[PDB]
Amino acid sequence: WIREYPPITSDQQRQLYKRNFDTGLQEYKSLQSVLDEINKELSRLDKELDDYREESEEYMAAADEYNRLKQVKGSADYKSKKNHCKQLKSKLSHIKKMVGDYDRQKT
Repeated sequence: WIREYPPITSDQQRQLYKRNFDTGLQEYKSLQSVLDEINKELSRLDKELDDYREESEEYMAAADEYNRLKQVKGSADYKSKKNHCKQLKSKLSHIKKMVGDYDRQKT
């Protein structure tokens, strides 16, 4: 993304990069939150499974729900969000680097 966000040469450009970095960080946190919540839900169900008797109707219900979330985690939509997350982290890291390079160069 050195092409979309090249080395900065003006203060207005710096401000645009900051505004876009902020929007991207909001996007990143949103995606990350979905992945974190899926894992939190799996952990709650893991506790339920570890507690309920294996032969109970309750264990069967928890197992069904747990397996649905594991199906989501192994799904393409989940894989895509995780990938979008990584690419956004990369893009943001780059924008931050450009802003830092500029601020040092204007010192």
